[PDB]
Parts: sequence; C-alpha cells; structure tokens
Amino acid sequence: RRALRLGVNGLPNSLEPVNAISNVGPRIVNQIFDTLIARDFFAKGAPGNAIDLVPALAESWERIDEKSVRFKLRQKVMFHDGVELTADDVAYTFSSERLWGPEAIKKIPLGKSYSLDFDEPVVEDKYTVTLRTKTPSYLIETFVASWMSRIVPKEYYKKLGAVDFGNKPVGTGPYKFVEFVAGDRVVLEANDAYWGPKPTASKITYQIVAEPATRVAGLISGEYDIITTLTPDDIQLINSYPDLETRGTLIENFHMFTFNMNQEVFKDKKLRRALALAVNRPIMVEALWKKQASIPAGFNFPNYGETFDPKRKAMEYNVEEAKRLVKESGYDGTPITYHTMGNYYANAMPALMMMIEMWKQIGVNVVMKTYAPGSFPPDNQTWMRNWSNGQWMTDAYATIVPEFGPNGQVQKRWGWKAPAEFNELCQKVTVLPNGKERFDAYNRMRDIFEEEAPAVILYQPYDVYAARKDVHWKPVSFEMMEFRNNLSFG
Ligand SMILES: O=P(O)(O)O[C@@H]1[C@@H](O)[C@H](O)[C@@H](CO)O[C@@H]1O
Repeated sequence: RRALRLGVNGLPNSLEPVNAISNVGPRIVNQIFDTLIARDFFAKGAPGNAIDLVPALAESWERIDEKSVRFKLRQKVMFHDGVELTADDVAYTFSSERLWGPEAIKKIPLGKSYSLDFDEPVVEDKYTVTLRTKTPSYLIETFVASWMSRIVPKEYYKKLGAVDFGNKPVGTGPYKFVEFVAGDRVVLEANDAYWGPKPTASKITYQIVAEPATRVAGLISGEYDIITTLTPDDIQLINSYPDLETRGTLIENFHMFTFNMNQEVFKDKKLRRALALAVNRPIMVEALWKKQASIPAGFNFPNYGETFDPKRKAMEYNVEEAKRLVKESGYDGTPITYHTMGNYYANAMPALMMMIEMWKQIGVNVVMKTYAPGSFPPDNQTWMRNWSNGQWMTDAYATIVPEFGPNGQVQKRWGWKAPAEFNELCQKVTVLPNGKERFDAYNRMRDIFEEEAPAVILYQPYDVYAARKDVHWKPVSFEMMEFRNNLSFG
C-alpha cells in the first residue's frame, strides 16, 4: 500500500475529537475515530452530498420516548490498543464527567455549550446503551451522527486526561495515531484490525503548508498526493497538467466575519449593521469564487430539512443606509483591525481586501492584521475577525443556538448583548418537536440575527482540493475528508 501525503492549510491544536472541531481537525479525527451512526455521502450515486445515515458503531438504534434513544452496539470492535469497545466507552463519551458537566468545562471548553441538555447515559449491558436528555429532545439522533460524537476509550482517556489524550489519541477508526508535531504535521498509519472497510493507504501525513502557492507547487513537485483549501482561481492552471486535477464541492459551512462586542465601537448594533449592509456578496462571489460559492438567505441552510425556510428573502445590501448608519454612529474614523490567520480560510485575504474597499466607500477604515497559528492575541486586542460555522445537524438548532445562543461563546465570551426575545426563542426551539411554532421561532431568530449583526454571513465556500489523477478520492459536502470506500491508487 502507498503512503498518502496531504498538503493542508492548517492543523488542530488537539486530536481530542470535540476539541478538534474546526475546518482542520475533522479530516484527521474522522480517521482515528467512529461515531454510533455515520453519514453515507455516496448513497444512491450522489456526488458526495447524500444525506443518508447508516449504522456504524451502533448496529441499530430505536427512539424509546421524547428524551431517549437505545443503541445496540456492534460487537468485538477494538480500539487501537486492543481494548474492546463496550457500552461503558459510549456512556463515558456522553457523560457529565467527560463532556457536558461542570467538571468537563476545563478539559473540553465548548463541550457543554455544544451539547444537548443531556442526562447521564444508561448502560443496559456490554453492548446496549441508552442516550438521554433531561428535557425533551428530538435532536439525539442527528447529534450522535455529528462531529461532537466520536467515541473515545474510557480507561485510556481517563488514564491520560483530555490534554495528554489529545496528543496521543486512541480510537476505533481506520487509521491510528503515529505522531503529532504541534504546528507542523500529523502522521497516521493503517489500522488493519478495523471493523469496517480495510484502510487502503499504509500511512497518512497531514503536512501544514500555510501558503496556497507553496501548497500548489508541492503537489506539482510530487511532495503531496492531495492538497486542500484552494480557490477557483487555481483551477485552470492545476487542470493544465495531464496528471493533476481539481476536485471541489460546496460544503455545509458558511464563511463569516464577526466582532468583539466587548469593544466600545461594537457594543451597539449600529456600526455592526452598517458594515453588514455594505458587503456586496454578488461581486465577491463573482470575482473571487467564479460563481461557485453560494449566498444563503440568512442563517438558513437546506441541510436543516424541516427547519429550512426555502421562501426566505436574500440578505439586504444597502450602501445608502450603511452610509447613514456610519454618520449617525459614534465612529470617528479611527482604524478598526480585522484579524485573519493568512489564508486559513480560502479567499480570506482577497475577500477582506474587497470589503476594505467597500467599507472605505461608507466612511469606515478597516485594517488587516495577520496572525500566525497559535498567535491569536488576547480577546481585548481584537475588534473584527473572520470565522466559519459548519452546519452539523439535520436541523436549524446548529449552529445558531450553540454558537449564538444564551449559553454560547458569542454572548458569553464575545459580549453580544442579545435581545431577551432571541434567548427566549433559543430555549423554545431546544425542546419543541417540529411544527408551526418551532418553524416560526427559527425565522424570528434569523430576523433578530440580521437586525443585530453579531456576525455577518458571507457565503458557503466552494471547497477546492487538487490531486494526482492516480489518487482516487472524492470530496464530501462537509469540512472533512472521507476515505472509507473512497480512497484507492492507480
Ligand atoms: O472556522 P473554524 O475553522 O475556526 O472552525 C469552526 C468552529 O470554530 C465552530 O465551532 C464550528 C461550528 O460552528 O465551525 C467550524 O468548524
């Protein structure tokens, strides 16, 4: 078997699966671990975007009532160290201790905020576990198929602790941990004792190549088999090589910019809204994305299913109103920093430079401030920054509630003083089953989100990879790389 060499935009600071949640962690942690339920992106000849859910670590499951789901586990699955997976490991994964309780916040900072209102799991037998919520939740199934739900080994994880575990992970996945050189590379090797499809690569390397031009040259020189996070501008040249090709797809994520609302200039919604109203998304999508990116109608995406609003109007663009808001605001002309980690996000700097021009036309002076990985300054030294949100559930709950909700980081850390009505609606949508009331509540939340502008949605990126034609692998419609029944050579 051939070793797979990947040229990547960045790496997570931990391989602990919840802590690894980002654009860069899942492509690694998806290899090391498994979930109870998994998504088959290639079902019924779909081009890596199928919504179909299939058994994975759980052979079957059944919803018992409004707050519990019973899982029948696959038997004789082994973790990479030979330990057998049991309901004990699954209960530990979803426990107060490890994940959502007061004692978990120090280890998994976003565990509680991103989790459901969990009750302790119930182990019925070695291969049967019930996952429950304290209050009604119809989101258990989608949560369990998500990146929040990779199953960790209880004894090994408790032995090392979440920090050391993140540096030496043990999972049930098709690839096992070899090395992690902080801010440089991750090496994984084939897990030949895997319960599912046998791994097709002997090894996988994720080498950070921060600069996309250098990443592109690395594939050209034969240093890499697949490279990530390219832009539509790289397409024509890469495809000019008979041996190389680009592979891309729209993904279930949106790029955005957001604010440090603890800062005086951003405490009020006025300048936040003025900056949002001056963002000409069609020109950015045309110029930087070659029309391949998509512009959603608010915090509203098709993967939400029953809570997607297909009749929703496009987000407003109004330069004259934006000019009036700047004039009425307390803004003096003082430069406002916008923190970006080079091109961690595809088109980060070209998108920012276009917006700086749009903002200059409305009377706002925005200045780019570059930071290297691990050098994001203290919160109070930041004003604007770019970010992204992966839409990780088959429901509108994510990411508006975990990120922007009353218990979330945009309010708690970043100082968004959300209107009381917004927080009231977040609590309602959490417990309600699908219906008119829940549907309408999400629309009112979308309306408040656009009015308040705690963040400004740019677009869904067209995720561009490039690969050698002799490396058969298809991208999926999510911020990760799938190799199960999707990697072969020659
Ligand atoms: O944009 P990033 O690469 O920094 O990572 C974000 C997370 O921070 C976020 O938790 C998640 C869900 O909304 O979406 C992304 O994965």
